[PDB]
Amino acid sequence: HHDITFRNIRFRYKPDSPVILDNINLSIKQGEVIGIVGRSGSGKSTLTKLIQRFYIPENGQVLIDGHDLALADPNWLRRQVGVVLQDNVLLNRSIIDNISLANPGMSVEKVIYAAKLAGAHDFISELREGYNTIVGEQGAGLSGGQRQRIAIARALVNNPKILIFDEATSALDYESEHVIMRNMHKICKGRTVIIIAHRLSTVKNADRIIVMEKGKIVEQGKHKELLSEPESLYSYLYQLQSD
Repeated sequence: HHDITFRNIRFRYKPDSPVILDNINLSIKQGEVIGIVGRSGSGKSTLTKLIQRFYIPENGQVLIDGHDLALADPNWLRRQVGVVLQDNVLLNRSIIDNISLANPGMSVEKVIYAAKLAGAHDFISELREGYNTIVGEQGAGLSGGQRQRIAIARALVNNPKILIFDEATSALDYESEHVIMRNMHKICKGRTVIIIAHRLSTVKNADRIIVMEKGKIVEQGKHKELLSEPESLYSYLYQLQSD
């Protein structure tokens, strides 16, 4: 049973504009953890935008659970997917308000549980003002890696069946990165997960890696299989990022 299916997807952003996704066919099993890699501008984030029906393909179908998103209730869709956003923790509002920024009146218990999964609860709990701390530089002045764990907590708070990690746009501090990687199996448990990976190493242990180039899936498989394919783009990108 595939939680996410693309059939012959063709997409461009505007009537005259270039084709960004070209005959995308992909079927992701429930619970699979998938890494998506490739050069800048290869269409990685575009693929994830279509999962959320932020844009509509000119050809082909996106299905979640066998449900064509053309027909699906948009409120149902918003509830199926949690996205770990970059640069979206609002400095002028509380930690709890940043985590619950979808159903304001939702329980402190649900917030704390998401924060526990995300590896944020412990540091929030040692702040003078706790969850009521104003995130920003005058309030508690959290680090980028602390804000990122808050961003994970937000994505998780409504228990999404699909979790998408947007591509990292900043390097995280050691302790945050360590806590997140130590907690990934807990974060991902029971969910279908898509990680758009800036650094290939991030997704080495994903179930499958999808390699995009110029709007096409050119390669796909486990890390070791992709390295075994002669002259693979994956091997080339790995080589480029190597010490």
